[PDB]
Amino acid sequence: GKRQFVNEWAAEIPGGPEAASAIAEELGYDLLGQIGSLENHYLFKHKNHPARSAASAFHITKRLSDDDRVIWAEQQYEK
Ligand code: NA
Ligand code: NA
Ligand code: NA
Repeated sequence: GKRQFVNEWAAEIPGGPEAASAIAEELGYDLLGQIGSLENHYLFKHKNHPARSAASAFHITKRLSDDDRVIWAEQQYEK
């Protein structure tokens, strides 16, 4: 069938793991850890957005991507 989005975001943060934790705190996420195919790819879990929704939360992605420490960000679909 079709998949819903989860309240988790992947992001590329070249500044590294300390920056990842600082970004999470500032923008309202828990850091989940490292993912992806590159070293400085991190997964975040938003502290307030619903765990599961059909909504594509483009506005949260834009806030994350708009931080200059974050060069790329992507809301994740559920598995
Ligand atoms: Na929901
Ligand atoms: Na950015
Ligand atoms: Na994106």
